[PDB]
Amino acid sequence: PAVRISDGNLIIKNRTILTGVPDNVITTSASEAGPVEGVFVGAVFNKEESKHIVPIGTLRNSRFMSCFRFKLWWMAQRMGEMGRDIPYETQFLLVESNKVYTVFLPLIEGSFRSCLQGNVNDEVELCLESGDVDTKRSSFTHSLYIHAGTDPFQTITDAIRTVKLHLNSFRQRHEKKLPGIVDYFGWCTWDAFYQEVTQEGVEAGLKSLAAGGTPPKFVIIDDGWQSVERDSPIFRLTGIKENEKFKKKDDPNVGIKNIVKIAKEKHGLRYVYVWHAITGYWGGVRPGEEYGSVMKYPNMSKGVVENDPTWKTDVMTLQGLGLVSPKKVYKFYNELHSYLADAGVDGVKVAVQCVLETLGGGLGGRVELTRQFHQALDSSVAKNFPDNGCIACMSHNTDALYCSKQAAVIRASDDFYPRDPVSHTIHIASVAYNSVFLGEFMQPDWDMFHSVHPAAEYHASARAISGGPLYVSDSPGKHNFELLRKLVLPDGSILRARLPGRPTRDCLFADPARDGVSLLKIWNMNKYTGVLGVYNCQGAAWSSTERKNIFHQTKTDSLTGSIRGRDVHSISEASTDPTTWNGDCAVYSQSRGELIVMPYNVSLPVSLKIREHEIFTVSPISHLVDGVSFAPIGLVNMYNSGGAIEGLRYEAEKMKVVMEVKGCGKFGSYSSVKPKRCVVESNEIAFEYDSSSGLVTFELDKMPIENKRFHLIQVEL
Ligand SMILES: OC[C@@H]1O[C@@H](O[C@H]2[C@H](O)[C@@H](O)[C@@H](O)[C@H](O)[C@H]2O)[C@H](O)[C@H](O)[C@@H]1O
Repeated sequence: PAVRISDGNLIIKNRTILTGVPDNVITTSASEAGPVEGVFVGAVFNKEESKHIVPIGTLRNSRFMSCFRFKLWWMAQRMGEMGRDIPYETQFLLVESNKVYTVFLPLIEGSFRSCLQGNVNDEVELCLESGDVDTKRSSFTHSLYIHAGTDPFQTITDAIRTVKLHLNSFRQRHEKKLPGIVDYFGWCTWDAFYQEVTQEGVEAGLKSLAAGGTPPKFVIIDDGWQSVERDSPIFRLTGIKENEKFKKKDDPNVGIKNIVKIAKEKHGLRYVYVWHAITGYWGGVRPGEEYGSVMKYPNMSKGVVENDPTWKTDVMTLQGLGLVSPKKVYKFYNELHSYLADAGVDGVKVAVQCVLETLGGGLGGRVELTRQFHQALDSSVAKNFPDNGCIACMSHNTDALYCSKQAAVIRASDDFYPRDPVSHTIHIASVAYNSVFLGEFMQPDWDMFHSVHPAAEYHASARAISGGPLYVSDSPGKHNFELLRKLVLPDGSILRARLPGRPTRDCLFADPARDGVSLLKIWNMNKYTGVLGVYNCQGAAWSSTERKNIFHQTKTDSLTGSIRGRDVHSISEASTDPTTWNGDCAVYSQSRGELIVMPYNVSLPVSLKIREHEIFTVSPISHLVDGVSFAPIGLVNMYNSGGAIEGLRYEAEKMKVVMEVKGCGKFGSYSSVKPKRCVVESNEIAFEYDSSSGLVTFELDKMPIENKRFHLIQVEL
């Protein structure tokens, strides 16, 4: 049977994960299609209610990782061993068995949303809420799904697919179209000007980054462009057009079209995005007949308030939101977005998403109001921004995730806070662990950062390995181009990795923000290399007592951990012959400038102090003949070097390697022997060769000529 409840125990492949499983908990593996390698779990109750806690069982001595909502809008990670350690508002839970990994996915069923939570007795409890007193229920069959496997990343994906086949309300990440912005460098106005952003400031920032040789090809005009008014009072949307700062200096009938033309035609941007809340603005839309806006006041749910008590006295909660009617929500988004699309705007960054869950009172609840708003947002986006131009922001609730049918980019953490020194380590931990779960739905966006900042290289390097959009919110003139050149090429393009950056197998269950012992290792893939980033992000975490992000004591400053080729979980998929491949890798340290050969399973020591990091490119070695091995590295002066290699063919019969490389700069490869000739576009070129390490090195001079996209490279051993 494989996943079953016998006696009062939940049993996974002959290991007891939970005990004391109460009588009223019903399971089922039946489906549409029809048996399933796991178990939908529900419960039946006496009373009809809008809220229910139900013990699923008792969890002891079984290491887990959780993503839990520390604010209404965002998730972060927590590890532990006992049920009591499971935070309120836990939305994804991963359990290990000392070999076997088990995922618990609390789900949406009908009008109800579920999350998990611990209590003092180590019970894992399932909290089912509708977010509206008028919407009540007593039986549930499908509120939690449990699935087990031996690869923890595959286990997660397989459970998500099964949940998709049941709900049909969302698509997996790999099934959605990414917007073009992910392939380019961008700039976001938010940290530069905040709400004081003007059209002259937008131009200033685009101009200054292009001047330094790293021209952005997209821009996010962030919060500050819209027309808003007060009734410290909350602002509400008064119209869908732009405010006075984005009307031309001259002719007020030309609006945001102006900064769009200037960005595109004058400054050579490809895309322009703008920001709006899902509700219009922070305080919604000013009440009116037009969009049916009526004042609503956020309802507090206990889990949220327990972890984020300041949400109780937040401005949106006390002063309320003008909530567009469901009957009119499509009209609202379509008229807003039609205006923008007609002005040359290519997408929207849509924020404040989770409020919807608090406004379902009298309206069907949190799941239904969320489905309705998202259905209409998705229609409006597909219509008006057909490049799928939507970035999800403040959207870490499951209500939204399990109805994510179209949108393909999601902010994966709380904001970048240039001025809060506690935030930087936490940001990196959060973004990695959250991406384990959010990445199954959308491509994670690791947020803007600043190029001139003490933690600049820490953020930048992590963004390079994220697989996400790469953008800064530098103020005009406050740039570090030596840093930016490691991320962005002269035409604005980046070296994006294929997957969401994620923690390695050996970090999934060791909390690198809290355990004072481990470095965080993050992996990702390119076509022909993996990449691995190592971070000491110790010293700071969300506190369960203070309920906010704080510094905490750690015994050392410096920590030692180890790196292995197989830390890059999917590294086989970079090898040109994964059946013959013996598992050995060329490991290039970006910072130290060192190439080392690492045999399958051999560990390499890495030492890092807090806020330090190191990036390694990891290339499977190909064995052409005895004594002639090779592995491509890529653009060695960029963080994700391996991201440059577009094609790779080994012709062992002619002792030759053929590569298609994009970009320009110093190219690097591993070779156990001195090449005979290195050729770039049918022309021999000079190279250097470190005989001791095998590092081959030459210059790719210009960006590819044309339109012709890749440099063709032949390395002749
Ligand atoms: O207006 C700025 C916009 O709001 C941001 O949300 C912030 C908010 O400003 C905070 O201070 C908290 O309320 C919340 O935790 C936090 O994520 C978006 O992430 C995004 O960068 C966007 O530009």
